[PDB]
Amino acid sequence: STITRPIIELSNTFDKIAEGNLEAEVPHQNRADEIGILAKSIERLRRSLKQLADDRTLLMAGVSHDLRTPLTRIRLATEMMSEQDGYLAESINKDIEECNAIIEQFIDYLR
Amino acid sequence: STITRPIIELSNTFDKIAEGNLEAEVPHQNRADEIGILAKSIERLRRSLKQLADDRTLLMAGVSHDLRTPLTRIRLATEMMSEQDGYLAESINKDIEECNAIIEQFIDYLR
Repeated sequence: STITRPIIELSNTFDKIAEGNLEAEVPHQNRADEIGILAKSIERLRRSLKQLADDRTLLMAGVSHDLRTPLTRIRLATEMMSEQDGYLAESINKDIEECNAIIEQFIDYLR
Repeated sequence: STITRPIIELSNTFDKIAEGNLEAEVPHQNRADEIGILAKSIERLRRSLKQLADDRTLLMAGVSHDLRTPLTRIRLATEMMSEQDGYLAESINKDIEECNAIIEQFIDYLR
Protein backbone atom coordinates (compact mmCIF):
# COMPACT_ATOMS: atom_id res chain seq x y z
CA SER A 1 0.00 0.00 0.00
CA THR A 2 2.96 2.32 0.69
CA ILE A 3 3.79 2.23 -3.05
CA THR A 4 0.27 3.39 -3.94
CA ARG A 5 -0.09 5.84 -1.00
CA PRO A 6 2.13 8.75 -2.34
CA ILE A 7 0.70 8.64 -5.87
CA ILE A 8 -2.89 8.85 -4.55
CA GLU A 9 -1.96 11.75 -2.24
CA LEU A 10 -0.22 13.65 -5.07
CA SER A 11 -3.36 13.27 -7.22
CA ASN A 12 -5.49 14.90 -4.50
CA THR A 13 -3.00 17.78 -4.28
CA PHE A 14 -3.22 18.42 -8.05
CA ASP A 15 -7.03 18.62 -7.78
CA LYS A 16 -6.81 21.25 -5.03
CA ILE A 17 -4.39 23.31 -7.14
CA ALA A 18 -6.70 23.10 -10.19
CA GLU A 19 -9.65 24.40 -8.14
CA GLY A 20 -7.68 27.53 -7.07
CA ASN A 21 -7.47 26.26 -3.47
CA LEU A 22 -4.25 27.70 -2.03
CA GLU A 23 -5.20 26.70 1.56
CA ALA A 24 -4.64 22.93 1.09
CA GLU A 25 -1.35 21.45 2.31
CA VAL A 26 1.15 19.35 0.34
CA PRO A 27 2.08 15.82 1.66
CA HIS A 28 5.51 14.18 1.97
CA GLN A 29 7.08 17.69 1.94
CA ASN A 30 9.72 16.50 4.44
CA ARG A 31 10.85 13.48 2.34
CA ALA A 32 14.48 13.25 1.20
CA ASP A 33 14.26 10.85 -1.78
CA GLU A 34 12.99 11.64 -5.31
CA ILE A 35 9.42 11.62 -3.95
CA GLY A 36 10.27 14.41 -1.49
CA ILE A 37 11.81 16.53 -4.27
CA LEU A 38 8.70 16.07 -6.46
CA ALA A 39 6.40 17.14 -3.60
CA LYS A 40 8.54 20.25 -3.06
CA SER A 41 8.08 21.13 -6.75
CA ILE A 42 4.28 21.04 -6.32
CA GLU A 43 4.53 23.27 -3.22
CA ARG A 44 6.57 25.82 -5.20
CA LEU A 45 3.95 25.99 -7.97
CA ARG A 46 1.17 26.43 -5.39
CA ARG A 47 3.05 29.31 -3.74
CA SER A 48 3.51 31.06 -7.09
CA LEU A 49 -0.25 30.88 -7.75
CA LYS A 50 -1.05 32.51 -4.40
CA GLN A 51 1.44 35.32 -5.08
CA LEU A 52 -0.12 36.01 -8.50
CA ALA A 53 -3.59 36.30 -6.92
CA ASP A 54 -2.37 38.88 -4.38
CA ASP A 55 -0.69 40.93 -7.12
CA ARG A 56 -3.89 40.95 -9.21
CA THR A 57 -5.92 42.22 -6.24
CA LEU A 58 -3.49 45.10 -5.66
CA LEU A 59 -3.64 46.13 -9.33
CA MET A 60 -7.46 46.18 -9.19
CA ALA A 61 -7.46 48.52 -6.17
CA GLY A 62 -5.03 50.88 -7.92
CA VAL A 63 -7.22 51.10 -11.03
CA SER A 64 -10.41 51.78 -9.00
CA HIS A 65 -8.74 54.69 -7.19
CA ASP A 66 -7.38 56.30 -10.37
CA LEU A 67 -10.79 56.22 -12.08
CA ARG A 68 -12.42 57.72 -8.94
CA THR A 69 -10.69 61.02 -9.76
CA PRO A 70 -12.28 61.79 -13.24
CA LEU A 71 -15.75 60.76 -11.98
CA THR A 72 -15.55 63.16 -9.01
CA ARG A 73 -14.36 65.99 -11.29
CA ILE A 74 -17.31 65.74 -13.70
CA ARG A 75 -19.78 65.67 -10.78
CA LEU A 76 -18.50 68.87 -9.15
CA ALA A 77 -18.35 70.68 -12.50
CA THR A 78 -21.89 69.81 -13.63
CA GLU A 79 -23.38 70.99 -10.31
CA MET A 80 -22.39 74.59 -11.23
CA MET A 81 -24.10 74.72 -14.66
CA SER A 82 -26.92 77.17 -15.38
CA GLU A 83 -30.58 76.12 -15.32
CA GLN A 84 -31.02 76.66 -19.09
CA ASP A 85 -28.91 73.52 -19.73
CA GLY A 86 -30.16 71.44 -16.78
CA TYR A 87 -31.11 68.55 -19.08
CA LEU A 88 -27.51 68.32 -20.33
CA ALA A 89 -26.06 68.14 -16.82
CA GLU A 90 -28.60 65.46 -15.87
CA SER A 91 -27.56 63.30 -18.85
CA ILE A 92 -23.87 63.52 -17.91
CA ASN A 93 -24.72 62.52 -14.30
CA LYS A 94 -26.52 59.40 -15.56
CA ASP A 95 -23.47 58.51 -17.68
CA ILE A 96 -21.14 58.65 -14.64
CA GLU A 97 -23.50 56.31 -12.73
CA GLU A 98 -23.28 53.76 -15.57
CA CYS A 99 -19.46 54.07 -15.57
CA ASN A 100 -19.29 53.39 -11.83
CA ALA A 101 -21.58 50.38 -12.23
CA ILE A 102 -19.26 48.85 -14.86
CA ILE A 103 -16.19 49.19 -12.58
CA GLU A 104 -18.14 47.72 -9.63
CA GLN A 105 -19.35 44.82 -11.80
CA PHE A 106 -15.73 43.96 -12.64
CA ILE A 107 -14.68 43.72 -8.99
CA ASP A 108 -17.83 41.69 -8.25
CA TYR A 109 -16.96 39.16 -10.97
CA LEU A 110 -13.42 38.64 -9.68
CA ARG A 111 -14.54 38.94 -6.05
CA SER B 1 19.35 5.77 -15.76
CA THR B 2 15.75 5.14 -16.85
CA ILE B 3 14.36 5.72 -13.34
CA THR B 4 16.09 9.12 -13.09
CA ARG B 5 14.89 10.24 -16.56
CA PRO B 6 11.11 10.77 -15.77
CA ILE B 7 11.73 12.56 -12.46
CA ILE B 8 14.15 15.02 -14.10
CA GLU B 9 11.69 15.69 -16.95
CA LEU B 10 8.81 16.26 -14.51
CA SER B 11 10.94 18.82 -12.62
CA ASN B 12 11.53 20.80 -15.83
CA THR B 13 7.78 20.78 -16.52
CA PHE B 14 7.01 22.23 -13.07
CA ASP B 15 9.49 25.06 -13.71
CA LYS B 16 7.78 25.99 -16.99
CA ILE B 17 4.37 26.01 -15.27
CA ALA B 18 5.67 28.20 -12.41
CA GLU B 19 7.08 30.75 -14.88
CA GLY B 20 3.65 31.19 -16.58
CA ASN B 21 4.86 29.37 -19.72
CA LEU B 22 1.80 27.56 -21.06
CA GLU B 23 3.52 26.80 -24.42
CA ALA B 24 5.83 24.09 -22.98
CA GLU B 25 4.70 20.49 -23.51
CA VAL B 26 4.34 17.75 -20.89
CA PRO B 27 6.44 14.52 -21.32
CA HIS B 28 5.38 10.88 -20.90
CA GLN B 29 1.74 11.94 -21.58
CA ASN B 30 1.18 8.65 -23.45
CA ARG B 31 2.41 6.40 -20.57
CA ALA B 32 0.04 3.82 -19.07
CA ASP B 33 1.61 3.14 -15.65
CA GLU B 34 1.44 5.36 -12.52
CA ILE B 35 3.99 7.71 -14.14
CA GLY B 36 1.68 8.27 -17.12
CA ILE B 37 -1.25 9.08 -14.81
CA LEU B 38 0.85 11.63 -12.86
CA ALA B 39 1.99 13.29 -16.11
CA LYS B 40 -1.66 13.57 -17.21
CA SER B 41 -2.43 15.38 -13.93
CA ILE B 42 0.26 17.98 -14.70
CA GLU B 43 -1.11 18.47 -18.24
CA ARG B 44 -4.61 19.05 -16.79
CA LEU B 45 -3.34 21.78 -14.43
CA ARG B 46 -1.43 23.47 -17.28
CA ARG B 47 -4.55 23.40 -19.48
CA SER B 48 -6.63 25.04 -16.73
CA LEU B 49 -4.13 27.92 -16.51
CA LYS B 50 -4.32 28.54 -20.28
CA GLN B 51 -8.13 28.52 -20.16
CA LEU B 52 -8.14 31.11 -17.35
CA ALA B 53 -5.90 33.42 -19.41
CA ASP B 54 -8.25 33.26 -22.41
CA ASP B 55 -11.27 33.97 -20.20
CA ARG B 56 -9.51 36.98 -18.65
CA THR B 57 -8.85 38.44 -22.12
CA LEU B 58 -12.52 38.13 -23.12
CA LEU B 59 -13.61 39.73 -19.83
CA MET B 60 -11.28 42.70 -20.47
CA ALA B 61 -12.81 43.33 -23.91
CA GLY B 62 -16.34 43.24 -22.46
CA VAL B 63 -15.46 45.75 -19.73
CA SER B 64 -13.76 48.15 -22.19
CA HIS B 65 -16.84 48.11 -24.43
CA ASP B 66 -19.32 48.85 -21.62
CA LEU B 67 -17.29 51.85 -20.44
CA ARG B 68 -17.03 53.19 -24.03
CA THR B 69 -20.76 53.97 -23.89
CA PRO B 70 -20.82 56.52 -20.95
CA LEU B 71 -17.70 58.30 -22.29
CA THR B 72 -19.26 58.78 -25.74
CA ARG B 73 -22.50 60.08 -24.20
CA ILE B 74 -20.79 62.78 -22.11
CA ARG B 75 -18.80 64.00 -25.14
CA LEU B 76 -21.82 64.46 -27.43
CA ALA B 77 -23.82 66.18 -24.68
CA THR B 78 -21.14 68.70 -23.66
CA GLU B 79 -20.58 69.80 -27.28
CA MET B 80 -24.12 71.29 -27.31
CA MET B 81 -23.76 73.50 -24.19
CA SER B 82 -24.09 77.29 -24.43
CA GLU B 83 -21.01 79.50 -24.81
CA GLN B 84 -21.59 81.03 -21.36
CA ASP B 85 -20.65 77.68 -19.76
CA GLY B 86 -17.90 76.69 -22.23
CA TYR B 87 -15.30 76.39 -19.46
CA LEU B 88 -17.42 73.76 -17.68
CA ALA B 89 -17.82 71.63 -20.81
CA GLU B 90 -14.06 71.84 -21.45
CA SER B 91 -13.26 70.57 -17.94
CA ILE B 92 -15.61 67.58 -18.36
CA ASN B 93 -13.95 66.72 -21.72
CA LYS B 94 -10.53 66.65 -20.04
CA ASP B 95 -11.89 64.33 -17.34
CA ILE B 96 -13.13 61.81 -19.95
CA GLU B 97 -9.67 61.77 -21.59
CA GLU B 98 -8.07 60.93 -18.22
CA CYS B 99 -10.62 58.13 -17.68
CA ASN B 100 -9.80 56.58 -21.06
CA ALA B 101 -6.08 56.79 -20.29
CA ILE B 102 -6.56 54.81 -17.05
CA ILE B 103 -8.41 51.98 -18.84
CA GLU B 104 -5.76 51.92 -21.60
CA GLN B 105 -2.98 51.74 -18.99
CA PHE B 106 -4.57 48.62 -17.46
CA ILE B 107 -4.74 46.81 -20.81
CA ASP B 108 -1.13 47.83 -21.52
CA TYR B 109 0.05 46.27 -18.24
CA LEU B 110 -1.69 42.97 -19.00
CA ARG B 111 -0.77 43.28 -22.68
